[PDB]
Amino acid sequence: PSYKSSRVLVRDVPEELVDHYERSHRVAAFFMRLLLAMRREPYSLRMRDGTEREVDLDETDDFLRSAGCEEPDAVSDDLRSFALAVLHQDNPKKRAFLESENCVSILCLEKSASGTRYYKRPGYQLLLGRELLKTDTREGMAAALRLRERGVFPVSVPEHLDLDSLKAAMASAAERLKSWLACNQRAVDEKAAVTLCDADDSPIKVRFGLTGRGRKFVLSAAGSRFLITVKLPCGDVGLTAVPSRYFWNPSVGRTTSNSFRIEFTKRTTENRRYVGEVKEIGLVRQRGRYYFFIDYNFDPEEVSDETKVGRAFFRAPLNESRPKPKDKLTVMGIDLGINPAFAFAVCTLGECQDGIRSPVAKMEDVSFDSTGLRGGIGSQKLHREMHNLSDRCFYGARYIRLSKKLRDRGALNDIEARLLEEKYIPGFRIVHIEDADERRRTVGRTVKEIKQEYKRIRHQFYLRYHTSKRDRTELISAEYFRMLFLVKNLRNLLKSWNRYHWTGNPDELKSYVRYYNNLRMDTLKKLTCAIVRTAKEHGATLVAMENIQRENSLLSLWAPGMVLERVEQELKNEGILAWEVDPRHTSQTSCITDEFGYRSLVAKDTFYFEQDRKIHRIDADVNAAINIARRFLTRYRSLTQLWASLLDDGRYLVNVTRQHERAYLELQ
RNA sequence: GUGCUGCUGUCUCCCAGACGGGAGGCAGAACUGCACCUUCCAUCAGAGAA
DNA sequence: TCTCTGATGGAAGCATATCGT
DNA sequence: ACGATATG
Repeated sequence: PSYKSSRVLVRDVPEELVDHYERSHRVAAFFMRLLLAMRREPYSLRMRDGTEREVDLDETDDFLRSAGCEEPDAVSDDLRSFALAVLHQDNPKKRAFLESENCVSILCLEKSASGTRYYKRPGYQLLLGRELLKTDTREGMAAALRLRERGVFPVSVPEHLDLDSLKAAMASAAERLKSWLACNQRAVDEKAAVTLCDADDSPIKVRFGLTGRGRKFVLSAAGSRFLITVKLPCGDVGLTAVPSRYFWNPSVGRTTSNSFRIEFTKRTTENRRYVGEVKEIGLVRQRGRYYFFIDYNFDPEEVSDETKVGRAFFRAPLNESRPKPKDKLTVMGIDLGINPAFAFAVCTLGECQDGIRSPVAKMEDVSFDSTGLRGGIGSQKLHREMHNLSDRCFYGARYIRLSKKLRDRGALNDIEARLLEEKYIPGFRIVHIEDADERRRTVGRTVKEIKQEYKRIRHQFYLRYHTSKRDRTELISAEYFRMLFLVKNLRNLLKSWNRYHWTGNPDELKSYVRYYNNLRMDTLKKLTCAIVRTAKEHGATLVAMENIQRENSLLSLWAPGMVLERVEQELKNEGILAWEVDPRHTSQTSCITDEFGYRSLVAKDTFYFEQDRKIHRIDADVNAAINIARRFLTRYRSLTQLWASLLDDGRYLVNVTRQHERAYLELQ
């Protein structure tokens, strides 16, 4: 399934819900401990502080004694088998408990008929009642039945709770056990600590379901706010939620499949009404505030099978056979940078209208009609200011370490002395004084000036959204990455200056780190949204993206795979299929003649090539986008660089590793 | 609702101390702008910086 | 030596089937 | 037809 989540806030939570939350957490922790003890194996427990304790077998045995297991050793085998079955450690086919929570009825409640029912077994064929297929029962349930026959399986839970809530507690605790056990299983493969639930330290989602996993809830919508009604055993509690711009103007109607169909509005630029289905809700507490996690299923946009066959045809190497798309697909190719956010080129199969002609494998040529650059310079002055301040912070950190060395040592090395005067002093823009006492005073004055300039820059980067120039603000721009670099450099400089007096801090630059992470996440989301919007506006169904997996680069800001994966996921959710293309020599090869050209370094936005013995120039980013699209459509028909080695008599032997090289080589 | 995301006034804590920096609490003023699947866990590494 | 990511994992975000009234 | 478990 496909999930999307958000959170809503509830302000005046009654005492009954707080009691339910605390009791659910307590019984969940008890369930963690009980299952781990039934496993009968020592394990490491980590508390809030961080210290690790090795829980001995005696603690396990006495906890089982407290639960009701007077002789755990006598029933050690069956207890171990049941505990392993609950943790999904048996073979996935013919599982004792398809869902872990389903084990509560035979574990906690008295007078339970679980384990003696054959109604859902597939052997029940009607076209008898006495066909008792209890011989093929699972070991997990068979051990469970045996222990109840011993009269010791129904444990004394720390607090009385309804069967439905116990199911949610089992769900959370067993999912935590399954998450932990796999990590521990990997630990012994190399040749893992345990964290328990807490009300506020390590909270769990107290879940309310509509089919048995937790108490039922009735979610409605009034005005512009949700209304959650939890059916607690004590009574019905009605909760109102603070209105959210995520679920703006919501309308909800109960369906016939125990689900709520929510229709709302997410953004503000458009009035598009997203539709989702809610079947389970989650309650959490953080910073003394109670939140509800609305995790709703949604239907991704339908993708035509012809798009799939076209992607399969185009992604395959030339030395292969795949069916032709045979339809009028749309292929949009982009490259990712930081001075421009990205550049795109759009083409349609089977059309040529006064555009950059590109061959298509086993088809006619195509002309790129729409070519453009999205995201870049918003205001030149602001970008220049961020660049200057980032360089100033960089050279300030260098100068501060050099000054700290100079004050104590009293002398400088030949390399450092030349480096300081030639590079660091002009970069930090601070006059140099020999007296070390007030040298730190001048340094502090310069740092204060830097902080004031940074505050002014940030205030401008905030006022971009709150002036009459609100409409001219682009969706994304190069100022995001520059501001991220400036934040990193300023954090670095402040961290160096704060320890100038050295010849820790539990909190240090937490505001700066939080701002850096939030700005990074927002920049990623805005870039993904801009790419998706550009792809959708042109009607493109195939997207060829430069594979950036192979300073002033995106790699210094994000993981190489993270951006790519996010874009793939969003494009697929919007019913667009995307492929990553090898970006080698894309920025250095002309898209007109497929020849090496000149990429200017004084102005990195201009690419020079030769056509008909007359030097032409073009934009170096649309050139890369068109090269990516041409490479995708031609199925790597032409290579630029060949890896080879010399054996003898000046005759180089071509090295063949990738399949693309093999296909091209046999075509010549 | 979480962020982009700040300003003014005032107060508290911390690190140098007399040039300064960091972390927070309330009260106001301007703003109707853009985007948003998230929760929890364990191991191993990259960074930087004393 | 210490913090903070960051990698790369792991677990999650319900549905049908009867009897009994 | 809806509640109470119980199991794919």
